[PDB]
Amino acid sequence: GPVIGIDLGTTYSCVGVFKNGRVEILNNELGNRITPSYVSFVDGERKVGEAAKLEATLHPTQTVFDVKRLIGRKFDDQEVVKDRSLLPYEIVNNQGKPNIKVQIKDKDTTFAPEQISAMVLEKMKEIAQSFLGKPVKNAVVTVPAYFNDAQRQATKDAGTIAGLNIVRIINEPTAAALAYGLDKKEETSILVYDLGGGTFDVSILVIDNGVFEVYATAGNTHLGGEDFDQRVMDYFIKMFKKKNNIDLRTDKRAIQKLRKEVEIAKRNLSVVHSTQIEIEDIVEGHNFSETLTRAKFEELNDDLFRETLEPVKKVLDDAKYEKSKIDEIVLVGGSTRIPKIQQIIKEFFNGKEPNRGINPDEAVAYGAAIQAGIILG
Ligand SMILES: C/C(=C\CNc1ncnc2c1ncn2[C@@H]1O[C@H](CO)[C@@H](O)[C@H]1O)CO
Repeated sequence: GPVIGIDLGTTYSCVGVFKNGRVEILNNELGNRITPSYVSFVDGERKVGEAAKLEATLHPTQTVFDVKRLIGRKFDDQEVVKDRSLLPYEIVNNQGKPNIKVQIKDKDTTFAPEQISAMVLEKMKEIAQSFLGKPVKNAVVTVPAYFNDAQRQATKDAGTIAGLNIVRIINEPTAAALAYGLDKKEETSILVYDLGGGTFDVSILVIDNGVFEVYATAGNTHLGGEDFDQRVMDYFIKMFKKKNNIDLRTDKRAIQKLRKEVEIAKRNLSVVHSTQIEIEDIVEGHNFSETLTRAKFEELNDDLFRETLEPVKKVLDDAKYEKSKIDEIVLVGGSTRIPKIQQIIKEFFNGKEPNRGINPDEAVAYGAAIQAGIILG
């Protein structure tokens, strides 16, 4: 039958299909090409995607997300210890492995990470089925280049639970390289700079006569666009307290409304120099009305932007490469749309321009759908 392509991201997923020589990245039921990797277990209903993410504000212990950080790992791994301290839903030790515990109609219910990832995959599968008007039983699914066999197998198991045979796992840098059509002839060294909503990954990908190999990987598992929004949140929470004697952190609903407008303002500031952040009655009887400039957006985040170069230096050192050896730079993730990020990368590479796309959050799924096409011939 069909083989679809799915980017199973830390913060979001994305599904493409390959049909009539075209890749189509598909809209979810809300009209969006990326779906938050969230599942909520509230009041006897299970929700997946944006409807689940919206439950996080009032039901933080029931709203599961970032399960990609746990999948195929051990409970005592230092990364999983840090993630348990950050994540609001209960994580329990099941015979050495992290499991997620929530309540369904008050009953304690414990899921493997792959069971929660399966729910995300099932939703992506259903989008493909509605679009193709036929069942889908097969997929290409992406993983991070640094995933080990246990992490890849757990991802395959998520597919099996979702009724998907994962015919091939490909790494996220290879998927991006396919999407951008990087010339497969001869030898090319590529720096894949992938700055998403929650995670930063850098890879040196070598393409040699059609063979893809990731020579080195490095990153920052807690650096992404959400952190840039939080720097802005922190600044306007201080300001609103100074002006109004209201600490917005005292009202969870106010924080949720602020985060949504700050994310919009941040995106506007990739295009314009100044934008208004407006929320009527952010609490009852008090409007939020602020201007944010690109300059202040950059000042609030400059240290985090510059931090992204530390993994770039590490992979060049791991690969024993000089900057000159990189032939092209491919940007992945919505956060690479920030002008200052591009300028910092361009400048580090002693002036060389980074290659980039137009829909960098869809490039991985697009390449997974190409891989699906390559496998069908
Ligand atoms: C219109 C245009 C640029 C404006 N867009 C963006 N500017 C900055 N960050 C962005 C943008 N798009 C997605 N992200 C983040 O990417 C992460 C992964 O979803 C999330 O943190 C998003 O906030 C120029 O084409």
